[PDB]
Amino acid sequence: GMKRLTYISKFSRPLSGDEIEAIGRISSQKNQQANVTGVLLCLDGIFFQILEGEAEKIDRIYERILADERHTDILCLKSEVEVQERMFPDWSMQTINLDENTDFLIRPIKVLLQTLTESHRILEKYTQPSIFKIISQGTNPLNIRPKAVEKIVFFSDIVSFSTFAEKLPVEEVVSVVNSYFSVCTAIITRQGGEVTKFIGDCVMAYFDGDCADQAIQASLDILMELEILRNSAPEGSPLRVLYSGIGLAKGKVIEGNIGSELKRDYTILGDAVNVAARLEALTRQLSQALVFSSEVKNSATKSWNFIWLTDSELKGKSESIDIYSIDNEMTREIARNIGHYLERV
Amino acid sequence: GMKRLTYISKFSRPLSGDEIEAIGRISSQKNQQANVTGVLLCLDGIFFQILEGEAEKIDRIYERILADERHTDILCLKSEVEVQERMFPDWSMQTINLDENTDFLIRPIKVLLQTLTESHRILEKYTQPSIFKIISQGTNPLNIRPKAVEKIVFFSDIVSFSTFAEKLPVEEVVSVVNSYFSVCTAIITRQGGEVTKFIGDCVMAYFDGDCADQAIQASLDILMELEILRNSAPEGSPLRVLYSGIGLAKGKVIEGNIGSELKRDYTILGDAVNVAARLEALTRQLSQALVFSSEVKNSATKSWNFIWLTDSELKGKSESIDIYSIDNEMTREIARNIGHYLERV
Ligand SMILES: [Ca+2]
Ligand SMILES: [Ca+2]
Ligand SMILES: [Ca+2]
Ligand SMILES: [Ca+2]
Repeated sequence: GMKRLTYISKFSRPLSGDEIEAIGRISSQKNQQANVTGVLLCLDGIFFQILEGEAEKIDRIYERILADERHTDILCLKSEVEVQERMFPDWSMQTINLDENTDFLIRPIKVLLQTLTESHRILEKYTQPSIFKIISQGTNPLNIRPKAVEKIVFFSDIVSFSTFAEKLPVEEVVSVVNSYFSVCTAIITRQGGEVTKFIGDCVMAYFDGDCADQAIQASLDILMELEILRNSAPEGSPLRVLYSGIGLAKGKVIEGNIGSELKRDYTILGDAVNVAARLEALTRQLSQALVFSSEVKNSATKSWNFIWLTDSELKGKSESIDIYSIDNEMTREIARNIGHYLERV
Repeated sequence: GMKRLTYISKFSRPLSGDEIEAIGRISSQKNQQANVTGVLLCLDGIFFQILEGEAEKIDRIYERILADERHTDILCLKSEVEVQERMFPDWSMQTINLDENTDFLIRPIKVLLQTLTESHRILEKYTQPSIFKIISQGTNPLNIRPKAVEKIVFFSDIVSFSTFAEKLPVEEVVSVVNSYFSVCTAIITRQGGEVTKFIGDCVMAYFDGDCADQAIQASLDILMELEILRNSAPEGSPLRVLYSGIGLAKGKVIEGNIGSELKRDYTILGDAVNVAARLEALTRQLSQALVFSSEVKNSATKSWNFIWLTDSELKGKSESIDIYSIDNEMTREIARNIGHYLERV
C-alpha cells in the first residue's frame, strides 16, 4: 500500500545554504508526523528528492510541493506503486547539500550527476508529454499493452507556407513558424488537448472523444489570437500575413509500444496523411478557416451556431459525409495578397 | 586544443570486480603514455566514463573503446571541444567501483544515479537519432542556427491499412505495423538515410541531396525483403498480405530549433502532408510500388533501368513533372484480396 516518488527540479531563485537547511528541517518535522521518509539533495541549483509512504499521504504532500514558489520545472522521473520495503526507514527527511561537500570520491560523482541532468533536460524538450504522464502513473511506457481509443483529431496548417520559404531569409521563416507553433500549442494544452506531432507546417493534436466542445473552443481561440497578432505586429512584419486553416475529425487511434529498436512512438492514427490532406483542401475550396465532420458536430453538447456547408469524403472509403463550420464574425485569393506583401518589404 | 567526452554504456556480460580492476589498471597505463586523464565508474552493470586530452588522441582511444566486446549500447552524453583546463589532472584513469562502496552518504547517491540512467534509456527510444549526432559533435541542439538544405525525401506506406484495423484484434495490428517499421528503419539506416518521423502508417525519411543512388537502392531492398517476409510467414499469418508503396522526391528542408516551449523539433519540410498524399495516390493510380520525380532521376549517378510512366503535380504549384520508376522483375485490386484473406483466418 506504499508509494515512492523520485523527482528533479530547478531553483527559482538563489537559495543560500541556511535556507536549504531550513527546508530540510521543516520537512523532517512534518514528514515524521505523517509517517513519510526519504532524502533531499541539492547541487548547483538543482533539487533531487525521493519520498516514500502511504499512498494518500504522499499524494497530498506532493501537491503542496508543486505549489512551493522556491523551485520550478518539476519532473517526476519514477513512480513506484505497491512498494514492498522502505529504502530510508530512519530518515524522515535527510538533507545532503553537495555544493558544500569536498570529499575526494564525491567530486567526480558531482560532475557526472550534473551532466546526466543537463542531458535529461535537453531530451525533455524533444519528447511528447504523454510519456511523462504515463511515467507519473507508475507505468513504464515500453510495457503498455495496446489499446484502441476514439479521439477527436485536430489538424491546423499555415496558408501559402511555400511563399514564406521562397521570399524570406531562413531565420525569418523559422521566426514565423515558431510564433505559429507557440500559439497553437499553448491554446490546445489549455483546453485539455495534447499535441502529438508537427508534420511540416501542420500541427496534429488529440482531444478525448467526448470533448468536441473543447476542440471547437480551442479552434475559435486560435483564430482570435492570430487576428490580434496580425493587427498588432510592427510595420512591415511578416506576421501580418500569417493565416491558418483548421479541420477536425473523429478517428480510431491505437495506443501502445509502436516502432522498431531504432525509434519508438506511443500512438498511431492510420492514414493520418490522407485525412490531413483532405481537410486542407476543404478549407481552401470553401474559403472557410474552420471545417469539421458531422461526427464532431454530433459529439458536441453546447448549442454552437452550426452551419452546413457541403458533402465530402474524408476517409479512404466512399461514404459521403456532411461538412459543417461555425457561423460567426470570425469565420465570416489570400495567397496572391501574401506574395505581394512579402515581396515589397 | 583539448577535448573531453562523457559517455555511458552497458555490460555485455557479467564482469567480476577483478576484471573491472584490470580494465582500470590497463587503461591507466595506456593513458599515461598518451597524456590522457579521466575517471571510470561502474554501478549495477552500467559504465560511466570521462576522458580528456588532445583531440586526436581522444578520438583514437574512443574508437578502440567502441570496439571492446565487453560493453554495448554506448551513448555519448557530452562532447566539449576547445577545453581550457583538465578536471582530473592527476588521474591517468581512476577507477571507482560503486557496487563495492558502502559509505553512508553514497548510498542514496547510487539510487539516484541508477534512476536517472534508466529514465535516460527510456527517453533514448522516443527521440530521433539526429539529436545524438549533433551532441557528439560538441553542439547543444537547442543552440543551432537555422539552415536550409536540399534532401531526397522518402515516404512509404502500408497498402489498405484500414482493412487490417477493421478485421484484426488490436494486438495483431500492432504486430503487423511493428514488423513493417522494423524492416524499413533497418534498411534505410544501413544505406545512410535517417528516419525522421512516423505519420500514421507512413515512414518519412531523409537522404542527402546527392545520395539518390542510395535512396533508390534502399527502396528496392525494402521491396525484396517484404516479398521474402510474405512468402516465409506461417500459414494464415496476416504478414502474407503486407504490401508497401514508396515514393521519392526532392525538397528544401529547414534545420534548426523549431517549435514552442512545450515541444521542439529539429527539422521541418513545409507541405510534407501534401507531398506524401500525392505520392500515395500515384502508387495506387499507376499500380507501381516505386515512383519518383525527374529531380531524383537526374541526381542519380548509376545506370539504373529507368522507365518513364506519366506526368503529375507534386508541389502545391502548377508545374507538370515527369514521373519515373525502375523496370525490373520486382516492380513488374490488392485491397480486395487483402479483405478476403483477412476475413477467413
Ligand atoms: Ca496508408
Ligand atoms: Ca449530405
Ligand atoms: Ca501547408
Ligand atoms: Ca512531361
